[PDB]
Amino acid sequence: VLEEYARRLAEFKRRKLDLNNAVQKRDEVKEQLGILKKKRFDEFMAGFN
Repeated sequence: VLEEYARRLAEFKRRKLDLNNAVQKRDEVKEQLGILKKKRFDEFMAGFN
């Protein structure tokens, strides 16, 4: 138990925390692309009207 705690239950736990941070960055860049596309078709619809 202590060996797994000091080897991977803590270090690989930090690795998984960094992976979850990367997951959050994925949602952040997805929202960024969504806002970009939103402004894009907003300007496009304004010009089209």
